[PDB]
Amino acid sequence: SGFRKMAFPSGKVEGCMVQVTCGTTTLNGLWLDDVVYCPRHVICTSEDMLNPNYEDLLIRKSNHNFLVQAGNVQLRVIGHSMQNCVLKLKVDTANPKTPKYKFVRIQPGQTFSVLACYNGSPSGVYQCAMRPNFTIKGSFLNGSCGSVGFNIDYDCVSFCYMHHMEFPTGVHAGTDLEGNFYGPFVDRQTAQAAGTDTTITVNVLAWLYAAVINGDRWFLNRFTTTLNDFNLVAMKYNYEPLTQDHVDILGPLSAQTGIAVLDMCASLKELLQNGMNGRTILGSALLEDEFTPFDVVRQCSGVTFQ
Amino acid sequence: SGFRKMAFPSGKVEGCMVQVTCGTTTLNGLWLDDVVYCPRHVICTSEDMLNPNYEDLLIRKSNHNFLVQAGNVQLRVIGHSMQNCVLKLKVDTANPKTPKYKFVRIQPGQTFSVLACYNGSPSGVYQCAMRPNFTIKGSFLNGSCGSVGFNIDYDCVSFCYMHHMEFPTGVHAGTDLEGNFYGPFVDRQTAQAAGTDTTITVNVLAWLYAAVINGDRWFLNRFTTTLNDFNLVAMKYNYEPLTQDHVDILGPLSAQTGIAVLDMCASLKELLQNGMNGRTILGSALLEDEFTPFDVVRQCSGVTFQ
Ligand SMILES: *C(=N)[C@H](C[C@@H]1CCNC1=O)NC(=O)[C@@H]1[C@@H]2[C@H](CN1C(=O)[C@@H](NC(=O)C(F)(F)F)C(C)(C)C)C2(C)C
Ligand SMILES: *C(=N)[C@H](C[C@@H]1CCNC1=O)NC(=O)[C@@H]1[C@@H]2[C@H](CN1C(=O)[C@@H](NC(=O)C(F)(F)F)C(C)(C)C)C2(C)C
Repeated sequence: SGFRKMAFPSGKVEGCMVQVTCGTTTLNGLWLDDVVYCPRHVICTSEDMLNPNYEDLLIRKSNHNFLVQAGNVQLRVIGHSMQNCVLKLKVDTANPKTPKYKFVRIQPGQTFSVLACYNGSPSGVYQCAMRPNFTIKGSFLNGSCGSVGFNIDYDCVSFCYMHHMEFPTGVHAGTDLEGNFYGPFVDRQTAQAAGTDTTITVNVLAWLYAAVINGDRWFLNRFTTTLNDFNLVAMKYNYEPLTQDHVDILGPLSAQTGIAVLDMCASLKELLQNGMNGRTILGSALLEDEFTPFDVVRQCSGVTFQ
Repeated sequence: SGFRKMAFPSGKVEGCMVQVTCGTTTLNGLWLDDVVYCPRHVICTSEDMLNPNYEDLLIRKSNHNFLVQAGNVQLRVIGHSMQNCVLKLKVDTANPKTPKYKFVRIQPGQTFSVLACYNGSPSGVYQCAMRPNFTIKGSFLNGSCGSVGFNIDYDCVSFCYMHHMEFPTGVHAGTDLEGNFYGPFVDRQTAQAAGTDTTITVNVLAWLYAAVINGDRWFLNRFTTTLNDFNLVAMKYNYEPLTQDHVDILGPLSAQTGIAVLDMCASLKELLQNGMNGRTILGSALLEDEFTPFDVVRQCSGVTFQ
């Protein structure tokens, strides 16, 4: 028992990080087979990033202008192209440590692990959620761009995020591995509007199930509710609507604990209307929404990866 | 910016995990050079663990009774010995992925990353603190024993923890890599007394500095205090005494932010006496004590590892 914020093991991704330098700008790249993927603003000077024309800047670059280093070994760049907001550098050497992998675009509310890197070297690993407003609350410093987010399925690494930028309130934004931004953002140093964020209801419910599995059961009440009535109450507290798809995804946790999803919704409704009365759930004094139903299952049932 | 619970990258440790089976009991082992380290209760049946005589049980085992698997490859055991609560299995093959490493015994209040494993395979990574009562609040299921805790310094893995047992309130206990337990515990399935836990004061202060570095500054007051006067107040709230050694360790964060350690102590004192008035610090509604001063520095300054 016990329940912690848990990341995927990072080793398979560690084997793919390199550093990419163009002129005087250095950031991280992801080396898979004979291609290195990295954020396109590696080609910018500081002045360029206030209003860059990326197509124009790349025109004046040739292959040899990109210094790619995998450890102390330089990887010769033999081609390059730009795909939305990422650059793809073809190199003369395939990465022998390339894992089985896919590029996926995750949905809001879904979680992933981030391997935060500087100069091509890993610094740490943490877990994040894609917020409903398509930001993430990460931890990133200068030089972190090209750090990736991922999930693991047995032996397959699903890469879902590459880091590009920080809005001055500690809110982070980036792209999938095809270079398309999550959310209505662009890779330019200028002020930009994000949507109001909301609470990921299905994840809160998953975490309440984790609490029950771990013996923290005080908030369970004797009532049920309808899905409509719960959603009306949750709207007022800036919670996302709970859909039948969400109810179906919660089925394994409901079956394991013997608590109907709508009964847990009745317990959450009381918590929203009355507060926690100074109490904690799984050590937290707030309702936690960055654990998915699968996160709870893989932690509480010990799923491993090859 | 941003501040998250961050683990060390786990790849170097992933390369060292194997599974160890003796009879019908299977758990994890740590394979370094030509030695596999694992908890000694791998030699027990379920009945044995209620009151085991480990020396007696090991007498009747020979090398061939230990099945060690590194992936799908069996490692031939060619010798064995027991060191306190860990077994050491000599194998005929040195692990080619052995990193630079040390075995260290950490002090209470110090943190480490745990790579939770089942059947020799990694499931996830999370960060833990050695509590003042020598327990940890981990997340561990059946088969997790032999999972290790560690810190990383550039390229050197400092192994500090191997997991052995859970007390029925989700409290975990284990040994250093010489098999000596942290705390007054033994590897027997019987009820055992742990000390009252306390709050790690120097870590709370480190986390308040992390808050200031990230722009969360509302709790800073205009007062200072003496070390004596602060410790008198913190005693009442079950906080560990703050020592001059602690004050010295906080120096880098104090210098970076320009807030004297005793001035931060004055701010913490007000928080203890008055509460947070419904407010959060770095997203938390409680004071957090599982970040060390070094944890804050390595996250907020982007220290990497080879
Ligand atoms: C990549 N190495 C960095 C990661 C940043 C650095 C500080 N925290 C992070 O996450 N990415 C950048 O520096 C990008 C990059 C130009 C400027 N930038 C920003 O993140 C800036 N933010 C924005 O411009 C805003 F607000 F629109 F998001 C900055 C003010 C420097 C934090 C480009 C090409 C967007
Ligand atoms: C190693 N694979 C497991 C890890 C346990 C399993 C559940 N959560 C964990 O952390 N270690 C054990 O099963 C050890 C082992 C016998 C029994 N045991 C326990 O952890 C038990 N706890 C205690 O006996 C207590 F309370 F004293 F800590 C159990 C009740 C099964 C949780 C031995 C040899 C101690």
